[PDB]
Amino acid sequence: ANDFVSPDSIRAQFSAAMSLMYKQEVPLYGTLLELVSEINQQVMAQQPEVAEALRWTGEIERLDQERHGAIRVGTAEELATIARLFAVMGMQPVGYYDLSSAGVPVHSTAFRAVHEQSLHVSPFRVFTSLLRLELIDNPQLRELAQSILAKRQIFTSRALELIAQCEREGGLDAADAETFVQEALHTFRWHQDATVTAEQYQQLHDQHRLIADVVAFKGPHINHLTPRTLDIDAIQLGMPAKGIPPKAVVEGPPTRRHPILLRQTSFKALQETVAFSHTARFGEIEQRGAALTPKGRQLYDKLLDATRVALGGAPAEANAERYMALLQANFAEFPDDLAQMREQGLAYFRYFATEKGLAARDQEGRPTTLQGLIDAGHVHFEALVYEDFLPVSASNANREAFEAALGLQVQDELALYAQSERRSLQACAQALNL
Ligand code: NI
Repeated sequence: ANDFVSPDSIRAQFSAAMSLMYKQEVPLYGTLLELVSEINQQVMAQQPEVAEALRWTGEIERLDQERHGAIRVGTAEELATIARLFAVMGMQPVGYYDLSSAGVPVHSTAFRAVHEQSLHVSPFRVFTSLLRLELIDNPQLRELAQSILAKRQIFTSRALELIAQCEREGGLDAADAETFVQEALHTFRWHQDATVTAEQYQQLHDQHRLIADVVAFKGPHINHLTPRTLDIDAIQLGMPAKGIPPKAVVEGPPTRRHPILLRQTSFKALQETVAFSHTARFGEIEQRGAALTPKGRQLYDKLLDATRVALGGAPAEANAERYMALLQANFAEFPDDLAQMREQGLAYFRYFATEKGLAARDQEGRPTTLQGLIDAGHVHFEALVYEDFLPVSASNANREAFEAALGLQVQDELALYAQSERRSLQACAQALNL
């Protein structure tokens, strides 16, 4: 057909280049990566069921490089153009996260690949927030922010050319893809020289730290780059030793044998200077578990809400031991047995033909049902890994405004997970001659 490289390959290259750039900017991220590699190796050696799970699903091959980035943009035009940038790399907008409820003036989506085979090549995602200026109730401050943002140009001209070329021609060859990665990366580099005076920076920063982080800098620098660990409890035990003491409160469900959604915590990664005069860069670590169905999401939200009620306040470091204890107690009601998670329809799964099943594929007399094939060892299942982010604690005007700015509708992650599960069952049926 042509000599264009796969968008998935460009995404893997971009993720790797972002990681190297960020490590140069933020040395403690490199320290974290060394700790993640050690923890993940220990889990695989000590927990054969985890090793097997990751082999069945192919995640063992993607795990070591698996990351997400987080960025913030300031204008609708920036969001729409960044969607085009990410589309070069096979990344589509999935989900919608509105923090206007929680008092933070942003709403967001995550750009990611959508199909398990693409995700296998690279599961890189970029959580992308758009600052909302209407929620600023000091008119002169809103005007200042709008004027500063209006005239900045966060994309290099060469990046924009290669985005347009990709769209018109249907892809990029290896040399143009390499140029694209380098040009795109410039958008996300740290720049110490602010675009505002110290006075302006002060007024923006007291309105909300996030407003200054967006408006005062030349572009959308990396807010964090998060590697994936197989055991966030283990990494937390190793992180004080390395000078990145994390928040004791871990976001997400408590420890489980069969994790759900994700768990995450944060740490201070670097004190930076801003020139017109200091600002912190924070890091993050995450552990990714099973994607939940609508039913599972409803149960999750209910138990998390009950934990917060029992806490009597806001989860903070001062109450961390008590919070974590209440979280475990309340989440006892979420089944922690994979068979029940499947039978009760709480999580999405992938199904695989086993060696035993394949060897029996020409037999009559085999079990006539999916459960019967599982029971006889012909089909094996594992949870489908969650690719998205924790929901905002909980009509459509905000999502509609976001989608108008984005230039398309966000994809429904639950529909995408259902499709992954279905494709696995179809592939298993073909492999087993059913
Ligand atoms: Ni994050």
